[PDB]
Amino acid sequence: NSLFGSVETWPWQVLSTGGKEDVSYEERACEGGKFATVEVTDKPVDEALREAMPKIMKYVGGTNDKGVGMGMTVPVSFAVFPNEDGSLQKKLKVWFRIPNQFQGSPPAPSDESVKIEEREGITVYSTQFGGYAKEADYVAHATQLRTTLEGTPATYQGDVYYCAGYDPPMKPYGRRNEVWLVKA
Ligand code: HEM
Repeated sequence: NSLFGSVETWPWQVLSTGGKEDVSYEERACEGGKFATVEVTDKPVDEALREAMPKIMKYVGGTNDKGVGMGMTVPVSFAVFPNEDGSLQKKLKVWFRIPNQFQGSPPAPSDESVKIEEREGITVYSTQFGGYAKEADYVAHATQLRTTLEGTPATYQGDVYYCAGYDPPMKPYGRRNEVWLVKA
């Protein structure tokens, strides 16, 4: 009897790895399906997660019409929107993917802020870094990734990208954070 055998990995396919220098990247075709999203506006990215994420964790924790736990999917991605100077607007949207055994008919969220949405599969360029991430940290690694991708046939969107986290705020050791640039 495993306590967290319900936590599963986001299913994607590693198409290529690159960089090999100070900045490495992975090209991933990530599967779509149903998602639980929470939109937060007029709040910094650091403070948006502190309001949005507990709504997501309560949902998969039994705050749904069936009143059942659902496990979860790691990493938990959220969308940030950069200005022309690289800084992040006060807008945020969580993109938590429903576990596979609940992709068929996701339980409906009791909190109306949590919206079950559906998205198609996307391809992302991902770079990784450790520690507890802040707004300045996501920006710096997004820029270091854009720089590495410049000079290659890579093509990515510029109005939006995603940030991913693999560990709860409690787990300090060996954390993983990623920045996903959506391919176009
Ligand atoms: C800063 C953002 C986060 C906040 C504020 C947060 C907050 C919480 C809260 C309030 C719960 C309890 C929910 C409930 O059952 O009522 C919880 C549970 C949990 N969180 Fe998070 N969390 C965050 C990010 C993460 C991340 C990134 C992960 C790892 C992917 C994670 C993993 C978990 C797990 C595994 C549970 C256990 C669920 C349960 O025991 O029912 N959390 N979190």
